[PDB]
Amino acid sequence: VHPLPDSVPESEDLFAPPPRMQGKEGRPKPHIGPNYESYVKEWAKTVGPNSDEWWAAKARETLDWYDDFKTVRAGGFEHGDVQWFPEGTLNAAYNCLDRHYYKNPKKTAIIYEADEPSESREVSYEELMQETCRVANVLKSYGVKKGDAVSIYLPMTWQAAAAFLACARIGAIHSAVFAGFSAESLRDRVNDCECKVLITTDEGRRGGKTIATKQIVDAALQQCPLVENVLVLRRTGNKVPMTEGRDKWWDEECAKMPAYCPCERMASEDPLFILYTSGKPKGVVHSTAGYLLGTALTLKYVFDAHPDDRFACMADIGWITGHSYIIYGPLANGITTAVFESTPVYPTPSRYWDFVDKWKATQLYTAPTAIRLLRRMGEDHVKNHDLSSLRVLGSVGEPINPEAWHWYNDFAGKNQCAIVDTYWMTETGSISIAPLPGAISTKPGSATFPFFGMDVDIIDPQTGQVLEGNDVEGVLVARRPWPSIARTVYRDHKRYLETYMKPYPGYFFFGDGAARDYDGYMWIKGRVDDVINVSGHRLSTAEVESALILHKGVAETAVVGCADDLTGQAVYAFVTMKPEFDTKEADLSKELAIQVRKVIGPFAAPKKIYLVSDLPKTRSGKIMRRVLRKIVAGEGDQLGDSIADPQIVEEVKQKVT
Repeated sequence: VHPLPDSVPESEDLFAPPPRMQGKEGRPKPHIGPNYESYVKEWAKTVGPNSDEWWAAKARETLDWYDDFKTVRAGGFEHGDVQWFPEGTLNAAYNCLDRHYYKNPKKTAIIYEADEPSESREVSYEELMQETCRVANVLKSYGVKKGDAVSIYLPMTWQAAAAFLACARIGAIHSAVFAGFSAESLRDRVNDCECKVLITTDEGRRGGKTIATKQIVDAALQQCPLVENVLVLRRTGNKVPMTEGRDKWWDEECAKMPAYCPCERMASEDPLFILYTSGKPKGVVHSTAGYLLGTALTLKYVFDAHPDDRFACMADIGWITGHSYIIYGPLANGITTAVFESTPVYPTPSRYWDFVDKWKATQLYTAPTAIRLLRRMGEDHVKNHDLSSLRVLGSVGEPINPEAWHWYNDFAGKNQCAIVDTYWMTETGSISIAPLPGAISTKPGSATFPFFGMDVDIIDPQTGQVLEGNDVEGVLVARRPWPSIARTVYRDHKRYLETYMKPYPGYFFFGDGAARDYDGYMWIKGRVDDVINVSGHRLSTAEVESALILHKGVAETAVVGCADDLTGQAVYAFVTMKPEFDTKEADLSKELAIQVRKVIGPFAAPKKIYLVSDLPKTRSGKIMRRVLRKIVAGEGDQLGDSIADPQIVEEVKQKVT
């Protein structure tokens, strides 16, 4: 097991857990706290030679079992025979519904925030359980048996959770297809899993717009010879084509069925679901006990969930984030979870914050792209909200840039929430690296430290060897299986082994580069700068960038730091001009430096300043500051990469050279 830091010393780059995460002002005392060493003390129990005791206790405390397990773990990466709690039997729907309904039937399971705010409402655990049971009985009437695949093409209405959990209740293997997918993408996933049954809607609604799901379904199913039954949810009631025999209305089928259904006794390692990635699509297969446990534990510790919290994950159930942090994680824990059907700016950019104040959301889990869009829309939509019910603000998707991080921290959090950067993928099942909000001091853009059960290291790809120490960079690997790791790729285990297990034998290969900084913090896809120290002057990329943007001809700018034998660190700037601008190029690099000095002072000049045609960006619009930083460090050849306009990196490489 790779040792973590003994301690993390204080510094002006660390954001210590704020009062709401200290059990102050009436907030729940955090599960893990109050400092780095408290996280390490508990985490050390979850990896290494004595961790079976911790995992056996956590599994028996977190989940209800029909049969106890005897063995904690077995198997490994080499052959893809990972086993957790193998002799145990349980049911995911029993753990997400039944046991809570028996304790408090009227507790809210789902906050359904409809596309039109006026149509939003609460769904009790009882109501959710009854709809799940009805749908499960409908599936059984179709002949769906334990182990059969069932495709789900559903938009973000609360019944999506019933659809998922009905498959789980009877031991079917649900395969959720994102409701924005085209007919060809839907077709390819429905064929590959060989399901005979599809659950979908007549239409979806999102951002005041209609998604024509049934129209798309009909197109795909023309090339899907095995699908015999389609269960159609009446989300909008508008006229849509229905195929006699094949297609049946959700409401009419469920009305024939009783509102209870027994739970199938599933082995820990029976498959729970297939989820296709977005070569050809691969069905990542997750089993039951270990996946369910990982999501329940991660939701509890990474977001410091307590029994009455109201968790708002603004993702989609078609992706692993929705599987894990809308449905399975929070319902396993018996709390309230949000199914959010709209966009961040429908009807207005105030939508997230009205939501948070209406339901008193205690945690929010969103994507940097939504944060960037709300920043673009301005402070008026957010600054006069209350938002104090929030304790933790989480980030998921691409690694976040400091500018979105600070906007999140300042405006959504009002500098009173812990910001939880999370790193994981469909194949890890649950969050792999993230701060525990009550214990870890944060750095903008950094995932910090591995979660319980995660033993990660950094490998030099040019040598294959583990890199020891802090301030190292390479590719991220995991030394041992964890309970929620994916067990195979559906009917293509060879692809599972070659992709994840072959490149670094003995390790799980995430596919991402990472850096471990001098404090031991993890930096997925590279370190990103926030405050840079040029000759004892603490300047932020934000300060420098907004000084540059004052030049009336400047369109976009991104600033990075790098070591410097004169000023300790130095500031390198990349600037793009607006097209209304014609002015020799060197007389511009001299004109912007003077402009930065006029605003910030003589020692705030960037050491170098590169005029480029555009900034390197991903398809989401995110500026690739981490790449710009590596290029300045001299690692343009050690970059990697699948994004927007690869000529720009070569352009940027040519200008810095």
